[PDB]
Amino acid sequence: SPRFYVGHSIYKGKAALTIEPRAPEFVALESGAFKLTKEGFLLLQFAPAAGVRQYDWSRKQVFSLSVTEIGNLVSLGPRESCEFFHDPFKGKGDEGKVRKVLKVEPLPDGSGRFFNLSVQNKLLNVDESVYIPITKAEFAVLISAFNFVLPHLIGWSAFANSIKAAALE
Amino acid sequence: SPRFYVGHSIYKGKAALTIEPRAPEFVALESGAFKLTKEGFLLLQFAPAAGVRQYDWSRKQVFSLSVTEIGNLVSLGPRESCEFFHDPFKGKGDEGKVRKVLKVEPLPDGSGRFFNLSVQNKLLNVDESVYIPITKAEFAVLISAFNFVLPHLIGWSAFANSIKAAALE
Amino acid sequence: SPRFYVGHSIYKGKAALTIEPRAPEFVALESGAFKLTKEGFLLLQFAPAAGVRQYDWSRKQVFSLSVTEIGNLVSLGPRESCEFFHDPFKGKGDEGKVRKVLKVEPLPDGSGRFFNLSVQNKLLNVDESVYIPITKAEFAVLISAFNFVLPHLIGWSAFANSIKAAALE
Amino acid sequence: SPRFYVGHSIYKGKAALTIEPRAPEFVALESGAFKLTKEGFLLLQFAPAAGVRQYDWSRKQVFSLSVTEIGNLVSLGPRESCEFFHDPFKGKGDEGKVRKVLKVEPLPDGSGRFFNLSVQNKLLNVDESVYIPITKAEFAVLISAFNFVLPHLIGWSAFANSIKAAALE
Repeated sequence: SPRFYVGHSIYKGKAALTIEPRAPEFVALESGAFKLTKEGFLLLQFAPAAGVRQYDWSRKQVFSLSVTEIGNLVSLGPRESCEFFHDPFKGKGDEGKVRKVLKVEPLPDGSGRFFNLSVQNKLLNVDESVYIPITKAEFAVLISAFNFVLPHLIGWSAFANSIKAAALE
Repeated sequence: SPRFYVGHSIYKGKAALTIEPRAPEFVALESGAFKLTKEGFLLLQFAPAAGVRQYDWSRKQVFSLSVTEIGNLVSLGPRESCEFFHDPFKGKGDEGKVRKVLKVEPLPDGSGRFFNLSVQNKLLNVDESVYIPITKAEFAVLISAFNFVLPHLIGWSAFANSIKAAALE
Repeated sequence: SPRFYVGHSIYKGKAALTIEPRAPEFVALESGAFKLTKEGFLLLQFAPAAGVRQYDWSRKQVFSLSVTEIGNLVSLGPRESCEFFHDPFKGKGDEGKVRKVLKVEPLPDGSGRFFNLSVQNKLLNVDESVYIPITKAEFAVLISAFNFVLPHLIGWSAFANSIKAAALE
Repeated sequence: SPRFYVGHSIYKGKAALTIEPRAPEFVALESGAFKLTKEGFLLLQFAPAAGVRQYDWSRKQVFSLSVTEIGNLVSLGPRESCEFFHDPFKGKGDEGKVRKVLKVEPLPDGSGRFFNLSVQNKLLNVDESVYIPITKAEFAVLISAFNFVLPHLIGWSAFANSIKAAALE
């Protein structure tokens, strides 16, 4: 059960993006079965360029892509955009004070996708926005990886790789 | 061989849907080999809304989606519908008294799919029908999960993950 | 390393088809590494109907679908057909005496595929031909299963599931 | 942790191509976690025909296909080409002296793809170029295998097959 850091990164002129999977959460039932209590998701980290081959991760902005949001990305038409809005303090007394918006847009010549994360603190009059262009080839890698990971994020791999053993017992 | 509860759920205004995979069944042969005697399937559970963030699972209706039916869903055209009819007491002396019909339809503006389960007891003059709208993004998650699970439901994962070991022995 | 019989079957009015995967073959090298010496394939068995819910497997005809042939099937256009020709005694002194031809054709109304296996013994003036219609939904199940199995048939799953362990050692 | 040689080969009249996966590289951290330090890739080896059913592997040329390049291949449109340029001695004092170019083109009648590797040593006035035609069916096998392997090359399979165990511990 060793930890594996396997972020997938895209490095561009003005920004970098790293994408890391996060496992679903389970709880143990009295019977000893486990129940999925939280879906997995993907953590996106965006950082602005800060120097030659260097990005300022101290100023990174993050966004947690849910299973449904991954579904949006893997089904985008060639001229379709999607936009996701998250309040990181929903529930908590800081609700409504910060909005994170991830937008994904087609590049105007068909050559790929434009990702934008904007993190907006209205009371503080600050919008921190990071853009990164993603080629069609890079986006295809994401589609493949996203389709791969979805069954794991919803816990179905746990079901899948359990068939071979349970069938014997 | 611990049990894993990993239902995938979609919660909407008037209804909820949870989808749970079910493993194929095997029997042990004299030689010690195992033979697949029943394909796996997906169990769909639909429940009508019953209160704030609450659904009446005591009034749930269920439908067992076969491998072939999953195949229908993963191959639907954008304007195509499919409809499945099941008699839950086929064979048994209650045959013909109850019909369950699952219909899947395109939403009229291209924004996703409409699922409907209708469970009809004619002798009792009752039709219990639950509808739930599924966005294009949510349906894409299902397509990915369904394509993932199909090889497991037909027992081919058992073949797949056996290659690495048998090859040695 | 127990044996698993996991044929996937399609049963129709006049014929049945069962499809069984077969593993690649390896040899052990002096160093202890293994080398893939034969790709895996799929074994198709066709049988004509012989009675109520019964097929005459004693008169079955078989065809071994190679990796490349699977590739043809998973890339067929909607109006495209493919046809494969095999001599089961190529090399052997019976070469040229028996031809097996598998043809896969679109159904004229878009509703699926028509599979035909014809096994022809010219010296004996016999053509034994079995046809089976496959719905779009059933064909979609095959496409999913075929795309799943291809990496296993070429031995890449062996590479894939070895990463997690070798990385530690 | 036995080594597996599982190159996938295509043998044609004038040339052969073999494609072998290569695992990502990890390093062990003090905590005992592992960190991915180099993505996996695919090694392509091209050899010109040298005799009946024989190819001159002593004159082979090789090209390392990155994850992003695999992404290009799996997203090619039917009339689209892609071309990759590599300097094998980038950094090293031999930088700029040798260029390897892999080009992938549609065949003019829609029947598949033309792969070309050209390895050019300008100071030596030599261009060694190997071409191999790939049918639509053979290319489909590659697309399936490439989509399969991508999540392993980026280390996400390591994440995937770790969920089942970590969840318990």
